[PDB]
Amino acid sequence: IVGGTSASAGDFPFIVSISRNGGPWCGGSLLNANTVLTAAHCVSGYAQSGFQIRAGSLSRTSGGITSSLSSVRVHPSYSGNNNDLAILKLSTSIPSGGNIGYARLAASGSDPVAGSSATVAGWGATSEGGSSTPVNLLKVTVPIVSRATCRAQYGTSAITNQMFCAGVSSGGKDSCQGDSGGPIVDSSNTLIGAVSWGNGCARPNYSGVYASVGALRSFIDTYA
Repeated sequence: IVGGTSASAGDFPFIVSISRNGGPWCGGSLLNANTVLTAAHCVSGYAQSGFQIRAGSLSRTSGGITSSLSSVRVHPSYSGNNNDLAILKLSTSIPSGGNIGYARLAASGSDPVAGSSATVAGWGATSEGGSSTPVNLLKVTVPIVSRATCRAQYGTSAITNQMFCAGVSSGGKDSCQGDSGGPIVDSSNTLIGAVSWGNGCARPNYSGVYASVGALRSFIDTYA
């Protein structure tokens, strides 16, 4: 997260950190005791044994409850940047309570409205290009950017109806490498997306692009 602030205990109770080969990799959202939602690009094409999830901690290295993966399912139309969600099943179930909870999902057919406030969180780099990643969770609030404006930035075909955008036109606030797969919520604290892609991080005139839960909700419900 670029331009963020420290998360407090009990913020994002459903967030998980996802390590790969023992090192930082991405974020995700705990949907229920044995299921995590993340970005497809975080898991597609990699050995599932490399991954570990941690829930219930501000730290990505220590604390909370961990699990390995039992299975990985990517959206059946996932390709590159499009339809960038995956369902992970956990080898060890994680109960709610304390600083762990489960996400509430945006409805099928919903689409975040331009200009509304969203909050994104993760353990990714704090500088575009940074050499170390924070141990403790960061968060930042950014407005939704209309799909039309985002298409003017990236190209018409590049932004699909299963993506939405968020950021500030002058830059300075965004998700960044290592935040992929982690949550973006709306002003009701409903999970409306996962960190997906963008041109750099926090650049002027290049919004962050998020996989839309509302658009992909049928897939989520099938497998959650």
